[PDB]
Amino acid sequence: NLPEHWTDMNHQLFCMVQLEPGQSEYNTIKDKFTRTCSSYAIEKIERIQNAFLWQSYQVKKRQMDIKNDHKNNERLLFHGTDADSVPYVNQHGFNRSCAGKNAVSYGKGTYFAVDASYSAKDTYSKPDSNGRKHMYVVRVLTGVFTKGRAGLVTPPPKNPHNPTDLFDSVTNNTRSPKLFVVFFDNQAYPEYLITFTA
Amino acid sequence: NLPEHWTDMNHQLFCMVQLEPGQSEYNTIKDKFTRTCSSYAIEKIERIQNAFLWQSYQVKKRQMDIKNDHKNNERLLFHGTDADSVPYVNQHGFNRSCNAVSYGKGTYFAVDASYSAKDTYSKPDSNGRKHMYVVRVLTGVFTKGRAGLVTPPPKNPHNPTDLFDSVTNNTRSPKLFVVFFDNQAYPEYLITFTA
Ligand SMILES: COc1cccc2sc3nncn3c12
Repeated sequence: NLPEHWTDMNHQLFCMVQLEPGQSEYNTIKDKFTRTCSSYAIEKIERIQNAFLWQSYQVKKRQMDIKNDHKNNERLLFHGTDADSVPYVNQHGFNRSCAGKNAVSYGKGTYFAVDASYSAKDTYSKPDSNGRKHMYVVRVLTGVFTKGRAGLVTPPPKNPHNPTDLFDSVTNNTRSPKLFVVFFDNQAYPEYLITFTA
Repeated sequence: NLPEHWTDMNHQLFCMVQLEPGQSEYNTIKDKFTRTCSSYAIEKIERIQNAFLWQSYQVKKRQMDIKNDHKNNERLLFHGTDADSVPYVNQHGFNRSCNAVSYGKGTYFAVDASYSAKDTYSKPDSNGRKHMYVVRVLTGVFTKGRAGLVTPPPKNPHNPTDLFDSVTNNTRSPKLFVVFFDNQAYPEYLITFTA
């Protein structure tokens, strides 16, 4: 069930794997980051191998793939974090109950950015005592989405006369999405941790 | 991998199945309720057949069975719901983001049906009908809760990310459990009843 490219974790359930510059895997993430964060410098990129988070995420993805009509349900997005949160996210993923209020709120959930520049703001990727900033690269089940609203604690219904049939996520703008908000556990898999500095 | 006791769903993924009174399954669930709620009249008991919620719950159960290195992680508990919330719970299960919550900001489950039978939880609808779930809950290894928790405490603060599975009001004689994650609770039956 675990991806074949992962390092052997010899019965362990969790490993952070340091990537090598020059490998396609490192270079693709560096390029995705530098597209909007060219003024910052990457210290390192770690692949997050969390068996339990992966299993629960892949179950949710299979369900969304069944429910939705041949939709690309998954986007690769960014999430800036403070150093104090990194151990919890690595082990347990993204908990909406711990999320800050966003400067522009489209609901009470976990926020993910299309552009690394957004997540690179000190408000999200707070510099630690050594000047290191931390950003996850995250597989997010955006599914079918609509423009969010500050009051939401779950995604809104697609149809007001069927209140239980929900959008998968919300966004700031359906025409030009720059952020997505998810409201359920195991809808986002933290795949890489970028450590970076000015 | 849907349970044998489920009945065929004609290739659908969600069904509420009304149980036949006086058959073994109805009798078992009725007895669990009447242990503390024998003064309440049961209108019906429905089996909740939600393939997606069951899948996600069974994955969490398998994980908790590995993590705890032992397999007594599940309890059968009660939860009272207002009528307006029953369709959401049937389809999406319990949501901590949706009464006093003095043991933490999670989903609450009662050991005794009598606790969930309070009108503050199982709010009577226009017709006096009250609604209570019988819930499979992954209580796992638990500790005493306290106000304002957003996750269970660590089992050892040397390792702040290795958490208890749930919290309770009283570890020696628990009457309520709180879980803080989606898919730690599977709503298995819905009881419709009157005072
Ligand atoms: C203390 O118990 C609850 C606190 C908050 C909500 C509920 S819904 C329910 N059903 N049985 C008990 N509860 C509770």
